[PDB]
Amino acid sequence: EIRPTIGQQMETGDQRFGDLVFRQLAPNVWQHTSYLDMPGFGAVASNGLIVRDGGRVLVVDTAWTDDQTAQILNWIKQEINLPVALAVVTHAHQDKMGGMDALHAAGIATYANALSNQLAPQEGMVAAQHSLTFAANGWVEPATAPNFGPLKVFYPGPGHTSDNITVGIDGTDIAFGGCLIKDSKAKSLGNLGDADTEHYAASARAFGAAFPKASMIVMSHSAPDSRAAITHTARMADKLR
Ligand SMILES: CC1(C)S[C@H]([C@H](NC(=O)Cc2ccccc2)C(=O)O)N[C@H]1C(=O)O
Ligand SMILES: [Zn+2]
Ligand SMILES: [Zn+2]
Ligand SMILES: [Zn+2]
Repeated sequence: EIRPTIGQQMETGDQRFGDLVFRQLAPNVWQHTSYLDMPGFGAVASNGLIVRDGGRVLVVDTAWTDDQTAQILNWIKQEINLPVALAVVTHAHQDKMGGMDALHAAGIATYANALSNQLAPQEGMVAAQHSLTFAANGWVEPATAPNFGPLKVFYPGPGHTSDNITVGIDGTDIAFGGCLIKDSKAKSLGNLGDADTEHYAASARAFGAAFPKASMIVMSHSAPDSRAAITHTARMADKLR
């Protein structure tokens, strides 16, 4: 049983598969959790999503590594047995994009913010194969996100990084904030090394406004939370300015 130093612990409802944990959030939505062991520090959990859309599956975020990300694909094969149509990855850092090669080896079409693809090589990442671009109010340009089914991608503005994006799951009350959003009881906004401290608070709030009826907010390093994750993230970010 894996007990990370950072990230949510295992609760009732969690399934351990290999080195990963999966938790069903809705009839058609699961959270994938992978763990990177830091020397002298212990394991850091990171979360993404798996969405069933009819006879195909959509993924949001890799795991930390190629091998972990292959384990995700293995779980999907075992538990859902449908093909993965595409994956969207939510910015160019290892917890979100560390397993690109595994998606590509599997023949899965990958999508990221054009800016994440531009940043990837500087961040020791592989770029996605397709670039998303965004309107002045943050909504993805729909021609750049073809056949995304329920995934509604929204760029909230610079915050955790300049390239961070978010994803609402249409047809559910779930929205995913990735590393931008921390949980309602967080004491820190996490790693601010690449952050835009001036705009973070507005971006967090913009994510909230983009998906104003999402009641379950999923994020990278805690259990799904209420909308208090958004408001509390914004209040912590207010103090940065
Ligand atoms: C504090 C974090 C959980 S660290 C992670 C990310 N760092 C990495 O992917 C590199 C890495 C490699 C090996 C071990 C740890 C980290 C980043 O810099 O934003 N996201 C942060 C966050 O969500 O606040
Ligand atoms: Zn990051
Ligand atoms: Zn993170
Ligand atoms: Zn960086």
